[PDB]
Amino acid sequence: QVRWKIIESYEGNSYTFIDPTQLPYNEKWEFPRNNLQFGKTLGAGAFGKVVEATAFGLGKEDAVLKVAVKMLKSTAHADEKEALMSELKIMSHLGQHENIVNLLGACTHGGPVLVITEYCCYGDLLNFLRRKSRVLSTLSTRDLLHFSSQVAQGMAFLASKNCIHRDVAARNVLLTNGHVAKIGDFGLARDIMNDSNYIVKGNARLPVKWMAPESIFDCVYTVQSDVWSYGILLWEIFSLGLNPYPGILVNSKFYKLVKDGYQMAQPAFAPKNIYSIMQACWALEPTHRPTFQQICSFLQEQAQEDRRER
Ligand SMILES: C[C@@H]1CN(c2ccc(Nc3ncc4c(=O)c(C(N)=O)cn(-c5ccc6c(c5)CCC6)c4n3)cc2)C[C@H](C)N1
Repeated sequence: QVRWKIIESYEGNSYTFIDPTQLPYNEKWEFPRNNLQFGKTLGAGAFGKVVEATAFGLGKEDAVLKVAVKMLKSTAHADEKEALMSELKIMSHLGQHENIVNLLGACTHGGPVLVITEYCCYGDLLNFLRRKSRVLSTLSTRDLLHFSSQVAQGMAFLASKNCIHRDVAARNVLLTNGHVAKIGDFGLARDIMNDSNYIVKGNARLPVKWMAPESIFDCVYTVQSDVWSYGILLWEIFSLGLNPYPGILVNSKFYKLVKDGYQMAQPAFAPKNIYSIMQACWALEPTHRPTFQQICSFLQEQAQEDRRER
């Protein structure tokens, strides 16, 4: 699966007392549907879509601002409504963080369910990288480090809530004001069917090139498997957005390689220290992978060194 999920953790640092899917919606998020003016469709998958809108009088400051609004398509049935509400329930439970696309409100009465989140004006990180890659201001190591750290903090936050992401990738990072990176559960805005990076596995479509071997082979999904995917994301960032495993098709030979410990070569713009993060993320043994907090800490050191020399 490609949506966010809360898991149970024992004798970990964080404890799951409740499953947010249960104990339904808190009507404190409720926002007047009529105070939404819809704009362009930002993206859409099989069951739902995300559209840009202006919201009037939203929040404590009740400002007028651009927001993103998620909603179902016509093809959506009961199963689809539940999953949307379930996504709403998780975002309301997680709480806020600077590097997550935050819940601003919802319309669950008087019409179709709408979920209102912060609008990220610059779009996805992968496109941004590929555009910067072919310009003639040009990106510097400090920018690439900042993206890396901001995503790492978002993921360290999720990990602290026993929440797994399951689709970490540059296509799934958004850039908002100041080009700050944010992550979120973007499935419904993702046209998975028409993105060839999602490979058909019988009944599912999975981002095979981003997935830890245990996720691919055992269908295991943990914070540690998210750490592997974050390493692939790092490789994307410091290659300025090449497709992972360049040239290498996804077929039985691909699986044997990753199984057997194959790892991508150092990207053009990764310092050796950043490549060492990638390698640590791609440890075959999941418990030998760093935590997101350890990654944050180490990236913090790389940023100060850059700030000292540069
Ligand atoms: C096609 C066009 C899309 N253009 C663009 C896309 C997204 C956003 N801004 C934004 N702001 C908040 C959210 C959410 O809150 C949210 C959610 N909560 O699920 C989901 N998306 C979202 C929408 C579409 C797509 C994705 C994510 C990934 C695949 C395509 C958001 N997008 C701004 C510009 C960038 C341009 C270069 N090319």
